[PDB]
Amino acid sequence: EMPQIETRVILVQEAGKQEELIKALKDIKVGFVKMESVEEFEGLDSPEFENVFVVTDFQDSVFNDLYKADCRVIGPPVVLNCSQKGEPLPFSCRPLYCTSMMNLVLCFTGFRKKEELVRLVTLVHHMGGVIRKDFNSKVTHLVANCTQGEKFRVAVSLGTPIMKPEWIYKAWERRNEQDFYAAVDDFRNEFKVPPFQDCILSFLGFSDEEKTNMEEMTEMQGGKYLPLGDERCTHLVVEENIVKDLPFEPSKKLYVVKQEWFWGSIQMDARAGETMYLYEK
Repeated sequence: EMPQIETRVILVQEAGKQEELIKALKDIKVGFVKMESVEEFEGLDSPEFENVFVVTDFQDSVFNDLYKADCRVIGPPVVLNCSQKGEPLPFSCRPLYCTSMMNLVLCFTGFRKKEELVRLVTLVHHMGGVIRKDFNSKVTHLVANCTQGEKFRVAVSLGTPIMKPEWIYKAWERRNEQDFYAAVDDFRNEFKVPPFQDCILSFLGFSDEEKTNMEEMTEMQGGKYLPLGDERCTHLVVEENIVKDLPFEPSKKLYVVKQEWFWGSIQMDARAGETMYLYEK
């Protein structure tokens, strides 16, 4: 314990009414008080306690209120969960609604709009994950991301989960779910980046059955495919064998891979490092 004083929960507005809650505070020997108005705030400064305010929903008005006062805020879920798992109040620099994303470490690549980033960044925080400027080992459960990228490239080579922004929002929706944690395999799965995102493909040296099976798969691994030779292709795959050589010519930034890169990427469940399959001879 670093604050040298007994902790006390304030139940803010309609939180006061929520029942299972009180029973939980009582359940974990923590004293509460209630508060309906932001004027009542003044008389809550008490030498006897450090105050933790429970808010029912960020953001009621009262939320950006308490924030502005720099005080310690939390969501109902954080509490019940302490009574359920027989815990003590957790601490963090920031408001904490629940605990879905305790204690992952996230990282972002390919975001061009500030507003949205922040929104994500807040949500994680509430949940409450942390973020890292720089991609390293400590990065948990997560690169939140849009497909081309230098840390994406890395994250691939490490086998650390790459996630769609939707992961977060769809996780924040389950904020009031009891034993819900957002790194669980299945939920992670629904929301990872599909091996072929922002990918458009074409095939060479293949059976109209083999091929038309691949096409089927590509659209299914989140990719899109196009009739050969289009300029809007990202990569193009070959039978490195059967093709002793080639019919068309590419653009600089189009890819010319070997058969394996395709299944590699799928057995991997993540886009794969192209440099390794680049075509020669």
